[PDB]
Amino acid sequence: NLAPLPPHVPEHLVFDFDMYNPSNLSAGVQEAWAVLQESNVPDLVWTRCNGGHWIATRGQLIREAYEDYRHFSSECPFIPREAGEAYDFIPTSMDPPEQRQFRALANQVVGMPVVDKLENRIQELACSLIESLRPQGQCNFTEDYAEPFPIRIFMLLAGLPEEDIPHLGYLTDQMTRPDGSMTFAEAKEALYDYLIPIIEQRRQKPGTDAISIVANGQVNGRPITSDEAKRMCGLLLVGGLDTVVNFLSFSMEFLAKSPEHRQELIERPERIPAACEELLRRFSLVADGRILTSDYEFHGVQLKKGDQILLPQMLSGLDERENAAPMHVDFSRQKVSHTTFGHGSHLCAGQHLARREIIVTLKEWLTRIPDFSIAPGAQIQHKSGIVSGVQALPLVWDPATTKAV
Ligand code: HEM
Ligand SMILES: CC1(C)[C@@H]2CC[C@@]1(C)C(=O)C2
Ligand SMILES: [C-]#N
Ligand SMILES: [K+]
Ligand SMILES: [K+]
Repeated sequence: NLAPLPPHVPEHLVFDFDMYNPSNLSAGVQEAWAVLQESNVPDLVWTRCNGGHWIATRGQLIREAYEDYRHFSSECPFIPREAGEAYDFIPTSMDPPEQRQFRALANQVVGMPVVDKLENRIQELACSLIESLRPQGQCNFTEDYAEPFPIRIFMLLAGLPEEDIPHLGYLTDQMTRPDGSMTFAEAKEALYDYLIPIIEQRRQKPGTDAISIVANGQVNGRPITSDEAKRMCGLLLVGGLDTVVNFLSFSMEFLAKSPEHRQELIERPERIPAACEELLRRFSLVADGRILTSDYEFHGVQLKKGDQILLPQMLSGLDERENAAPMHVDFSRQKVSHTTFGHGSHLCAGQHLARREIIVTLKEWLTRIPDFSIAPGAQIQHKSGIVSGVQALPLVWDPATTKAV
């Protein structure tokens, strides 16, 4: 389904990649995206899919564009254009310096000191979930751990009832991996309609939860408006309900196939933070982008005002120019180069929370369930979009080889 090639785009730069359904998806989603890094593909290409847009395919270009907000604006950061135009989340839809005071507030509610404060609850929940699954000798990891672990931590931090999880999970899915069942705008509005009365309640009677803190925060010497609070809280919900969930599944899928990697971490758990970084590189999963603020020649390519450019965070660390043998998982790489949490002013506000959840998962799962595998004859399917993911991950193990703590 191909949009007519714009007059300014030369034909040798055309490469019709579909970010929502890449042709090589059966090989794994990262593998499917890595077709953009084969020798037949220029550094910067135009796809006619999804309305037509640029794709930067090398880490150097991706990093440069994320730094240059003057030319590459976050005002319209999603493909297709309809989604990007409807996108108004805070701080992501803002460029510097406007994003700054909102980002500071975001750091207050999902940043480091908050992680350090909730760390006991994070540890508690991982141990509880895993111990409950342990005697079963099987699970569907996506529904049984990857979802409830980070999502329940988020709902705890946000002071939201766990019964709202299915609905919010559906809406966030529609924004990052659309079904066709609803436009981005309709999904976004449903999320907003959920938040609107909660924000008003918590402006009236403030709590100490993330929503209360955002809704009662200060911007530019004045109170945050109910609208601004809604737009930021909406982003926090999307940010809290999708990426870590899907990332955990890619990592656990890998570990299920790699006993030697499991033992490295069990025997020398001080290597776990580096392993976290390497898995974040290899199983990177986000791809959003920017819109051109003006005509601009970038690496020899003429970009036009209003052109969209996908700058896949996923691709920087898979670029062989950034990491040798990029598809190999090597916990001992001297430098794990990646932009998995993004780059520039919008570098993920939740990255500390994400890392903690990952490192807790690695340690606590491998302690109790050191030996496990993918269920016999199970076909693991990945999905692709703004955030890529694992559809289902059936795991099996012999309970006799497990340990309670
Ligand atoms: C492995 C897990 C995660 C990954 C890979 C990831 C990735 C990213 C990326 C690539 C961006 C930048 C998007 C852009 O530049 O347009 C971003 C932004 C953001 N993320 Fe995450 N993230 C993760 C976990 C989390 C968590 C747990 C939260 C908690 C709510 C969170 C909240 C946010 C927020 C609020 C922003 C916006 C920052 C800004 O625009 O200034 N993220 N994330
Ligand atoms: C691209 C993102 C990962 C980043 C945080 C959530 C997300 C889906 C956004 O809308 C901005
Ligand atoms: C961020 N998600
Ligand atoms: K390329
Ligand atoms: K917009």
